[PDB]
Amino acid sequence: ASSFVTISGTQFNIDGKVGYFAGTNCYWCSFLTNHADVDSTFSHISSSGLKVVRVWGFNDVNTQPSPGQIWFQKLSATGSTINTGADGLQTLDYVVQSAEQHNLKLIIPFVNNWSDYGGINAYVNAFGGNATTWYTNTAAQTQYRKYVQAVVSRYANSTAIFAWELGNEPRCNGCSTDVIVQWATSVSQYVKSLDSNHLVTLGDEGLGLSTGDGAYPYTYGEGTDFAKNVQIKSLDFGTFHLYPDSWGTNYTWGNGWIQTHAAACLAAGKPCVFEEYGAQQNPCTNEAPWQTTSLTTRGMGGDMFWQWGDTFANGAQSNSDPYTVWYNSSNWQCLVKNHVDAIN
Ligand SMILES: *[C@@H]1O[C@H](CO)[C@@H](O)[C@H](O)[C@H]1NC(C)=O
Ligand SMILES: *[C@@H]1O[C@H](CO)[C@@H](O)[C@H](O)[C@H]1NC(C)=O
Ligand SMILES: *[C@@H]1O[C@H](CO)[C@@H](O)[C@H](O)[C@H]1NC(C)=O
Ligand SMILES: *[C@H]1O[C@H](CO)[C@@H](O)[C@H](O)[C@H]1NC(C)=O
Repeated sequence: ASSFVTISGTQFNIDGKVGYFAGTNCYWCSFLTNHADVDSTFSHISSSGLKVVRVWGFNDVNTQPSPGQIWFQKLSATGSTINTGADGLQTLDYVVQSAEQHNLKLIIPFVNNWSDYGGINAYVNAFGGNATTWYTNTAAQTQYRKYVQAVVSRYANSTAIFAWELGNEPRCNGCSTDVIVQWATSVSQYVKSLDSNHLVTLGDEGLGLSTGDGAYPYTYGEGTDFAKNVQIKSLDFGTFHLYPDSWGTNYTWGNGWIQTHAAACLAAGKPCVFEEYGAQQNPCTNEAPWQTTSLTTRGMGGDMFWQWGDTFANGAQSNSDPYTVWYNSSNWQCLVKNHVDAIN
């Protein structure tokens, strides 16, 4: 079957099947000029047994790139431009079309907290203020909401969308936690007014939760409160991320991070998705136990590692980083095939 993704009780329902899912992150899948390169990559993800892919819904600039290069939006105080041309949102159309053809679903965020592919910083350059006042800057929010309608209106009736996502890792450093609560309540109400067929989520890392061991990620210095955010009425499920080598914690601490978040999602009546994770050293040894903890914890509906790597018909390879898991490699055997086999 081919249907809209919904919630069934405490779990997800994907094409009529209720139960736990595995997926992957592929930010770079959105910025390909040859659609055959998107299609070969999605053929590999589908034959591996994965069901969901996370891809970027943004590409923000203050000055247009070299002719031929991709850009989705140009931010300016004298009038901004949304690009629906061949070198614009048509490359994101390639990804939604490929998902329909290979039986996959997509999670899509609308802006980045970080400055990669523009982010909040590109809005700051155009409209003034700073990274924490962005949430309440009138001109910046008016343009963000126009960008949300331009993306949602293309795909609101496609069965390939898993969920819309407000941003990639939203933070408000040192702020009251109410700034993000009020912003997210208003923006998620707006997305639901444009599309009643699909689910909606925040995209946060999961910071700020009092049931943990007190390490920095559990404290309240980045403007977020996990229990308060997951109880917002117009959000349908919780998200959280995990990077111990950047956070100053050890690898085994990740199991407790998964368990506390899963319980907070279930106390709010909803599932959680373990949406982005990686270890810089020995990934097969250190990430495999995390995968088993998520599969066997009540309140967890799925997980997606960072990140997929692949190669094309011309012999070139995709964008890569220290966390890349290359298709058909020894780390694909340990973290993709073996995990899919344990789910079914
Ligand atoms: C950003 O702007 C507001 C002032 O309008 C200020 O309260 C806050 O301290 C500033 N942030 C930084 C990092 O300086
Ligand atoms: C598309 O989905 C909307 C709900 O978001 C629905 O009201 C509308 O009828 C659908 N369009 C078609 C052509 O069926
Ligand atoms: C992947 O490996 C299988 C052998 O296990 C092979 O048949 C297939 O052609 C390979 N695909 C790629 C893209 O390397
Ligand atoms: C490290 O972290 C936890 C506390 O955060 C500690 O209880 C555990 O024994 C340690 N794990 C390893 C293997 O270092």
